Amino acid sequence: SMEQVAMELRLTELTRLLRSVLDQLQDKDPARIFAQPVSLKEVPDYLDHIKHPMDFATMRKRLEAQGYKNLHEFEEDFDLIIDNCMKYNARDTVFYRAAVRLRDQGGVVLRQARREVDSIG
Ligand SMILES: COc1ccc(CNC(C)=O)cc1
Repeated sequence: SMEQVAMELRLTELTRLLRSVLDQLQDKDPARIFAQPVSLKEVPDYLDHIKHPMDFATMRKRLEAQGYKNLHEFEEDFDLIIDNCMKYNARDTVFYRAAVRLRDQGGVVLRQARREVDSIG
């Protein structure tokens, strides 16, 4: 139907917007600490600790399949990256601190993205 096409056009431009957002958020991780899933070969006990792993590569895969229906779904995944890290790693580690900095610096980006998604519809 025409309605379905219209819907798919909105999804496509949402995906376009979120691609930009994801790029800006990943720029705030210059150490690439969150770039790839935590290796279960190198960290064998990880899944005993973290029940829903997430990372930028995995988000990007979902993104390009147009798998984020709205900004909330995207933000959930971003928050998993940060929250998993702040639980698995202690406060005095480069990993925990990178998560804090990513959350802080990311807030600006996400604040504007929400306004753009709302405004553009
Ligand atoms: C192989 O060495 C490692 C692997 C993972 C981590 C923690 N990373 C995250 C995102 O939690 C630390 C050391």
